[PDB]
Amino acid sequence: ETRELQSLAAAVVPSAQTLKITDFSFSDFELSDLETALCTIRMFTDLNLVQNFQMKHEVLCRWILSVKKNYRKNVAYHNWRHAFNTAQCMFAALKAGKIQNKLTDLEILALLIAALSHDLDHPGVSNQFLINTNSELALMYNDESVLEHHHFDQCLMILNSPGNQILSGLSIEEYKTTLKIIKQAILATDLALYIKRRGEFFELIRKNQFNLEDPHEKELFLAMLMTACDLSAITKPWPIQQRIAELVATEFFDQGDRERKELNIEPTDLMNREKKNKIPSMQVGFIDAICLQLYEALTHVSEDCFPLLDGCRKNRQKWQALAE
Ligand SMILES: CCCOCCn1c(=O)c(NCCN2CCOCC2)nc2cnc(-c3ccc(OC)nc3)cc21
Ligand SMILES: [Mg+2]
Ligand SMILES: [Zn+2]
Repeated sequence: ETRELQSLAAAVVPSAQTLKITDFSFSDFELSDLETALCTIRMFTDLNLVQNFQMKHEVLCRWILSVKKNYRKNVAYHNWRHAFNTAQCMFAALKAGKIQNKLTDLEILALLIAALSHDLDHPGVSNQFLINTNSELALMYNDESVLEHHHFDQCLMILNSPGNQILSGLSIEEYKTTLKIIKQAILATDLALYIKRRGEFFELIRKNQFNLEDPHEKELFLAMLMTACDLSAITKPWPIQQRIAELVATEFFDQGDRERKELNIEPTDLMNREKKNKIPSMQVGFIDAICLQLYEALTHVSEDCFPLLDGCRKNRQKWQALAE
Protein backbone atom coordinates (compact mmCIF):
# COMPACT_ATOMS: atom_id res chain seq x y z
CA GLU A 1 0.00 0.00 0.00
CA THR A 2 1.06 3.56 -1.01
CA ARG A 3 -0.64 5.07 2.13
CA GLU A 4 1.51 2.83 4.42
CA LEU A 5 4.70 3.99 2.62
CA GLN A 6 3.67 7.65 2.91
CA SER A 7 2.86 7.11 6.64
CA LEU A 8 6.27 5.54 7.30
CA ALA A 9 8.28 8.07 5.21
CA ALA A 10 6.52 11.05 6.89
CA ALA A 11 6.96 9.63 10.45
CA VAL A 12 9.47 11.04 12.99
CA VAL A 13 12.07 8.28 13.71
CA PRO A 14 12.63 8.05 17.54
CA SER A 15 16.22 7.61 18.86
CA ALA A 16 17.91 4.17 19.34
CA GLN A 17 17.85 5.00 23.11
CA THR A 18 14.00 5.54 23.04
CA LEU A 19 13.38 2.38 20.91
CA LYS A 20 15.78 0.29 23.15
CA ILE A 21 17.29 -1.42 20.04
CA THR A 22 20.84 -1.33 21.56
CA ASP A 23 19.76 -3.84 24.28
CA PHE A 24 20.46 -7.57 23.85
CA SER A 25 17.27 -8.05 26.01
CA PHE A 26 15.01 -6.16 23.53
CA SER A 27 11.50 -7.56 22.88
CA ASP A 28 9.22 -6.57 19.96
CA PHE A 29 6.05 -7.83 21.78
CA GLU A 30 4.68 -4.36 22.69
CA LEU A 31 5.65 -2.82 19.31
CA SER A 32 3.21 -2.13 16.46
CA ASP A 33 4.27 -3.05 12.82
CA LEU A 34 4.87 0.69 12.23
CA GLU A 35 7.19 0.80 15.32
CA THR A 36 9.22 -2.22 13.99
CA ALA A 37 9.65 -0.36 10.64
CA LEU A 38 10.82 2.86 12.50
CA CYS A 39 13.27 0.67 14.55
CA THR A 40 14.59 -0.70 11.19
CA ILE A 41 15.18 2.89 9.80
CA ARG A 42 16.93 3.71 13.14
CA MET A 43 19.23 0.64 12.71
CA PHE A 44 20.40 1.77 9.18
CA THR A 45 20.72 5.37 10.46
CA ASP A 46 22.76 4.65 13.62
CA LEU A 47 25.13 2.22 11.79
CA ASN A 48 25.86 5.23 9.46
CA LEU A 49 24.44 3.36 6.41
CA VAL A 50 21.98 6.04 5.18
CA GLN A 51 24.67 8.82 5.19
CA ASN A 52 27.56 6.58 3.94
CA PHE A 53 25.65 4.97 1.02
CA GLN A 54 23.61 8.08 0.10
CA MET A 55 20.25 6.27 0.58
CA LYS A 56 17.10 8.29 -0.25
CA HIS A 57 14.62 8.13 2.70
CA GLU A 58 11.56 7.12 0.56
CA VAL A 59 13.52 4.29 -1.22
CA LEU A 60 14.70 2.86 2.19
CA CYS A 61 11.13 3.13 3.60
CA ARG A 62 9.69 1.37 0.47
CA TRP A 63 12.39 -1.41 0.70
CA ILE A 64 11.65 -2.03 4.46
CA LEU A 65 7.88 -2.33 3.71
CA SER A 66 8.56 -4.56 0.67
CA VAL A 67 10.70 -6.90 2.87
CA LYS A 68 7.96 -6.90 5.60
CA LYS A 69 5.14 -7.76 3.09
CA ASN A 70 7.24 -10.60 1.62
CA TYR A 71 7.10 -12.50 4.97
CA ARG A 72 3.97 -14.68 5.37
CA LYS A 73 1.44 -13.82 8.08
CA ASN A 74 0.25 -17.47 8.42
CA VAL A 75 3.69 -18.73 9.62
CA ALA A 76 3.95 -18.81 13.47
CA TYR A 77 7.73 -18.19 13.79
CA HIS A 78 9.54 -17.48 10.44
CA ASN A 79 7.55 -14.27 9.82
CA TRP A 80 8.47 -10.52 9.80
CA ARG A 81 8.91 -10.42 13.65
CA HIS A 82 11.65 -13.10 13.52
CA ALA A 83 13.50 -11.30 10.65
CA PHE A 84 13.10 -7.98 12.50
CA ASN A 85 14.44 -9.52 15.80
CA THR A 86 17.39 -11.12 13.88
CA ALA A 87 18.28 -7.62 12.49
CA GLN A 88 17.82 -6.08 15.98
CA CYS A 89 20.22 -8.69 17.40
CA MET A 90 22.63 -7.86 14.54
CA PHE A 91 22.40 -4.14 15.50
CA ALA A 92 22.96 -4.91 19.22
CA ALA A 93 25.97 -7.21 18.51
CA LEU A 94 27.53 -4.57 16.18
CA LYS A 95 26.99 -1.64 18.65
CA ALA A 96 26.87 -2.89 22.30
CA GLY A 97 28.70 -6.13 21.32
CA LYS A 98 31.46 -4.13 19.50
CA ILE A 99 31.39 -6.22 16.29
CA GLN A 100 31.05 -2.97 14.22
CA ASN A 101 34.74 -2.15 15.08
CA LYS A 102 35.88 -5.38 13.35
CA LEU A 103 34.00 -4.85 10.05
CA THR A 104 33.87 -2.47 7.04
CA ASP A 105 30.84 -0.26 6.24
CA LEU A 106 30.09 -2.66 3.27
CA GLU A 107 30.08 -5.78 5.47
CA ILE A 108 27.75 -3.98 8.02
CA LEU A 109 25.40 -2.85 5.15
CA ALA A 110 25.30 -6.44 3.75
CA LEU A 111 24.82 -8.05 7.24
CA LEU A 112 21.85 -5.75 8.10
CA ILE A 113 20.19 -6.36 4.70
CA ALA A 114 20.85 -10.13 5.00
CA ALA A 115 19.50 -10.27 8.62
CA LEU A 116 16.20 -8.56 7.54
CA SER A 117 15.99 -10.66 4.32
CA HIS A 118 17.27 -14.11 5.47
CA ASP A 119 13.87 -15.90 5.75
CA LEU A 120 11.93 -14.11 2.95
CA ASP A 121 8.78 -16.00 1.90
CA HIS A 122 9.38 -18.78 4.44
CA PRO A 123 6.45 -21.27 3.99
CA GLY A 124 6.50 -22.50 7.64
CA VAL A 125 7.95 -25.91 6.62
CA SER A 126 11.59 -27.23 6.56
CA ASN A 127 13.94 -28.01 3.60
CA GLN A 128 13.26 -31.73 4.18
CA PHE A 129 9.48 -31.11 3.69
CA LEU A 130 10.08 -29.27 0.34
CA ILE A 131 12.33 -32.16 -0.81
CA ASN A 132 9.70 -34.73 0.38
CA THR A 133 6.80 -33.03 -1.46
CA ASN A 134 8.90 -32.73 -4.70
CA SER A 135 8.78 -28.88 -4.54
CA GLU A 136 9.90 -26.97 -7.70
CA LEU A 137 12.29 -25.03 -5.38
CA ALA A 138 13.94 -28.32 -4.24
CA LEU A 139 14.41 -29.24 -7.91
CA MET A 140 15.98 -25.80 -8.86
CA TYR A 141 18.53 -25.97 -5.99
CA ASN A 142 19.28 -29.76 -6.12
CA ASP A 143 17.91 -30.32 -2.52
CA GLU A 144 20.76 -28.18 -1.03
CA SER A 145 19.91 -25.18 1.23
CA VAL A 146 16.56 -25.00 -0.74
CA LEU A 147 14.80 -22.34 1.40
CA GLU A 148 18.04 -20.35 1.88
CA HIS A 149 18.52 -20.08 -1.93
CA HIS A 150 14.84 -19.08 -2.20
CA HIS A 151 15.25 -16.41 0.57
CA PHE A 152 18.25 -14.96 -1.37
CA ASP A 153 16.30 -15.06 -4.68
CA GLN A 154 13.46 -13.09 -2.95
CA CYS A 155 16.06 -10.74 -1.39
CA LEU A 156 17.56 -10.00 -4.86
CA MET A 157 14.04 -9.61 -6.40
CA ILE A 158 13.18 -6.86 -3.82
CA LEU A 159 16.61 -5.16 -4.19
CA ASN A 160 16.05 -4.99 -7.99
CA SER A 161 12.38 -3.79 -7.77
CA PRO A 162 11.56 -0.21 -8.97
CA GLY A 163 11.61 2.27 -6.07
CA ASN A 164 13.26 -0.34 -3.71
CA GLN A 165 16.92 -0.04 -4.91
CA ILE A 166 18.69 0.89 -1.62
CA LEU A 167 22.02 -0.20 -3.24
CA SER A 168 21.62 2.17 -6.27
CA GLY A 169 24.18 4.65 -4.87
CA LEU A 170 26.97 2.01 -4.57
CA SER A 171 29.86 1.81 -7.12
CA ILE A 172 29.91 -1.38 -9.35
CA GLU A 173 32.65 -3.08 -7.27
CA GLU A 174 30.83 -2.26 -3.98
CA TYR A 175 27.48 -3.50 -5.39
CA LYS A 176 28.98 -6.89 -6.53
CA THR A 177 30.83 -7.32 -3.18
CA THR A 178 27.64 -6.51 -1.20
CA LEU A 179 25.42 -8.98 -3.13
CA LYS A 180 28.14 -11.66 -2.66
CA ILE A 181 28.27 -11.02 1.14
CA ILE A 182 24.41 -11.01 1.35
CA LYS A 183 24.22 -14.37 -0.54
CA GLN A 184 26.84 -16.02 1.73
CA ALA A 185 25.19 -14.53 4.88
CA ILE A 186 21.71 -15.83 3.90
CA LEU A 187 23.06 -19.30 2.86
CA ALA A 188 24.86 -19.41 6.26
CA THR A 189 21.39 -19.44 8.03
CA ASP A 190 21.16 -23.12 6.96
CA LEU A 191 22.05 -24.95 10.23
CA ALA A 192 23.61 -27.80 8.13
CA LEU A 193 26.13 -25.24 6.73
CA TYR A 194 26.72 -23.95 10.29
CA ILE A 195 27.52 -27.55 11.56
CA LYS A 196 29.79 -28.10 8.52
CA ARG A 197 31.91 -24.95 9.12
CA ARG A 198 31.82 -24.22 12.89
CA GLY A 199 34.70 -26.62 13.70
CA GLU A 200 37.07 -24.50 11.60
CA PHE A 201 35.98 -21.29 13.45
CA PHE A 202 36.33 -22.90 16.90
CA GLU A 203 39.82 -24.23 16.02
CA LEU A 204 40.98 -20.80 14.73
CA ILE A 205 39.88 -19.22 18.08
CA ARG A 206 41.42 -22.09 20.16
CA LYS A 207 44.80 -21.82 18.32
CA ASN A 208 44.77 -17.94 18.60
CA GLN A 209 44.91 -17.92 14.74
CA PHE A 210 41.69 -15.88 14.33
CA ASN A 211 42.50 -13.09 11.87
CA LEU A 212 39.81 -10.98 10.19
CA GLU A 213 42.34 -9.69 7.56
CA ASP A 214 42.24 -13.14 5.89
CA PRO A 215 39.25 -13.03 3.44
CA HIS A 216 38.33 -16.71 4.08
CA GLU A 217 38.25 -16.03 7.88
CA LYS A 218 36.16 -12.83 7.38
CA GLU A 219 33.47 -14.83 5.37
CA LEU A 220 33.56 -17.64 7.97
CA PHE A 221 33.08 -15.07 10.79
CA LEU A 222 30.13 -13.40 8.93
CA ALA A 223 28.47 -16.83 8.59
CA MET A 224 28.91 -17.62 12.35
CA LEU A 225 27.55 -14.10 13.26
CA MET A 226 24.44 -14.75 11.03
CA THR A 227 23.69 -18.04 12.91
CA ALA A 228 24.29 -16.26 16.31
CA CYS A 229 21.69 -13.58 15.44
CA ASP A 230 19.32 -16.14 13.86
CA LEU A 231 19.17 -18.26 17.04
CA SER A 232 19.25 -15.26 19.46
CA ALA A 233 15.64 -15.56 20.73
CA ILE A 234 17.05 -18.63 22.63
CA THR A 235 19.25 -16.19 24.70
CA LYS A 236 16.43 -13.76 25.66
CA PRO A 237 15.20 -13.25 29.27
CA TRP A 238 13.11 -16.37 30.14
CA PRO A 239 9.53 -14.90 29.70
CA ILE A 240 10.48 -13.54 26.25
CA GLN A 241 12.41 -16.76 25.27
CA GLN A 242 9.50 -18.98 26.47
CA ARG A 243 6.88 -17.05 24.39
CA ILE A 244 9.10 -17.23 21.25
CA ALA A 245 9.77 -20.99 21.94
CA GLU A 246 5.92 -21.40 21.87
CA LEU A 247 5.85 -19.91 18.33
CA VAL A 248 8.80 -22.12 17.21
CA ALA A 249 6.93 -25.25 18.46
CA THR A 250 3.59 -24.07 16.89
CA GLU A 251 5.31 -23.81 13.46
CA PHE A 252 7.03 -27.23 13.81
CA PHE A 253 3.63 -28.75 14.87
CA ASP A 254 1.87 -26.99 11.96
CA GLN A 255 4.42 -28.76 9.67
CA GLY A 256 3.67 -32.09 11.41
CA ASP A 257 -0.05 -31.56 10.70
CA ARG A 258 0.79 -31.05 6.98
CA GLU A 259 3.04 -34.20 7.03
CA ARG A 260 0.21 -36.38 8.46
CA LYS A 261 -2.29 -35.02 5.86
CA GLU A 262 -0.06 -34.73 2.71
CA LEU A 263 2.56 -37.45 3.42
CA ASN A 264 0.65 -39.93 5.71
CA ILE A 265 3.61 -40.28 8.06
CA GLU A 266 4.07 -40.02 11.78
CA PRO A 267 6.11 -36.77 12.17
CA THR A 268 9.51 -36.73 13.97
CA ASP A 269 9.19 -35.71 17.68
CA LEU A 270 10.27 -32.14 16.80
CA MET A 271 7.24 -31.76 14.51
CA ASN A 272 4.81 -34.00 16.45
CA ARG A 273 2.27 -32.20 18.68
CA GLU A 274 1.45 -35.62 20.25
CA LYS A 275 5.07 -35.65 21.51
CA LYS A 276 5.02 -32.02 22.85
CA ASN A 277 6.32 -33.42 26.22
CA LYS A 278 9.78 -33.67 24.48
CA ILE A 279 10.12 -29.85 24.13
CA PRO A 280 12.19 -29.21 27.33
CA SER A 281 14.69 -32.08 26.71
CA MET A 282 15.00 -31.21 23.01
CA GLN A 283 15.61 -27.53 23.92
CA VAL A 284 18.43 -28.67 26.31
CA GLY A 285 20.00 -30.99 23.68
CA PHE A 286 19.84 -28.23 21.03
CA ILE A 287 21.32 -25.51 23.32
CA ASP A 288 24.18 -27.86 24.38
CA ALA A 289 24.98 -29.20 20.87
CA ILE A 290 24.37 -26.06 18.75
CA CYS A 291 24.01 -22.88 20.78
CA LEU A 292 26.48 -22.80 23.66
CA GLN A 293 29.78 -23.15 21.72
CA LEU A 294 28.62 -20.51 19.25
CA TYR A 295 27.88 -17.91 21.96
CA GLU A 296 31.10 -18.86 23.79
CA ALA A 297 33.10 -18.46 20.48
CA LEU A 298 31.45 -15.04 19.78
CA THR A 299 32.29 -13.94 23.40
CA HIS A 300 35.90 -15.02 22.72
CA VAL A 301 35.81 -12.77 19.57
CA SER A 302 34.27 -9.84 21.54
CA GLU A 303 33.76 -9.94 25.32
CA ASP A 304 30.91 -7.38 24.97
CA CYS A 305 28.80 -10.14 23.29
CA PHE A 306 28.76 -11.97 26.71
CA PRO A 307 25.01 -11.20 27.43
CA LEU A 308 24.06 -13.61 24.53
CA LEU A 309 26.11 -16.38 26.23
CA ASP A 310 24.78 -15.47 29.70
CA GLY A 311 21.16 -15.63 28.43
CA CYS A 312 21.82 -18.89 26.60
CA ARG A 313 23.29 -20.47 29.83
CA LYS A 314 20.37 -19.24 32.01
CA ASN A 315 17.78 -20.58 29.52
CA ARG A 316 19.57 -23.96 29.28
CA GLN A 317 19.29 -24.32 33.13
CA LYS A 318 15.59 -23.28 33.15
CA TRP A 319 14.70 -25.76 30.33
CA GLN A 320 16.69 -28.49 32.18
CA ALA A 321 14.73 -27.66 35.41
CA LEU A 322 11.49 -28.34 33.44
CA ALA A 323 12.91 -31.48 31.67
CA GLU A 324 14.25 -33.30 34.78
C1 LIG B 1 10.87 -25.13 20.97
C2 LIG B 1 10.71 -26.13 19.84
C3 LIG B 1 11.50 -27.41 20.12
O1 LIG B 1 12.86 -27.09 19.94
C4 LIG B 1 13.70 -28.18 20.22
C5 LIG B 1 15.14 -27.72 19.92
N1 LIG B 1 15.39 -27.62 18.47
C6 LIG B 1 15.72 -28.77 17.75
O2 LIG B 1 15.78 -29.86 18.30
C7 LIG B 1 16.01 -28.57 16.29
N2 LIG B 1 16.37 -29.71 15.60
C8 LIG B 1 16.71 -29.66 14.18
C9 LIG B 1 18.04 -28.92 13.93
N3 LIG B 1 19.19 -29.86 13.89
C10 LIG B 1 19.42 -30.52 15.21
C11 LIG B 1 20.64 -31.46 15.07
O3 LIG B 1 21.77 -30.73 14.70
C12 LIG B 1 21.60 -30.08 13.47
C13 LIG B 1 20.42 -29.10 13.51
N4 LIG B 1 15.94 -27.41 15.66
C14 LIG B 1 15.60 -26.30 16.45
C15 LIG B 1 15.56 -25.02 15.83
N5 LIG B 1 15.30 -23.89 16.49
C16 LIG B 1 15.04 -23.98 17.83
C17 LIG B 1 14.77 -22.74 18.55
C18 LIG B 1 13.99 -22.77 19.71
C19 LIG B 1 13.77 -21.60 20.42
C20 LIG B 1 14.33 -20.42 19.93
O4 LIG B 1 14.22 -19.20 20.52
C21 LIG B 1 13.44 -19.14 21.69
N6 LIG B 1 15.08 -20.34 18.78
C22 LIG B 1 15.27 -21.50 18.12
C23 LIG B 1 15.04 -25.19 18.53
C24 LIG B 1 15.33 -26.37 17.83
MG1 LIG C 1 15.87 -19.59 7.87
ZN1 LIG D 1 15.76 -17.04 10.66
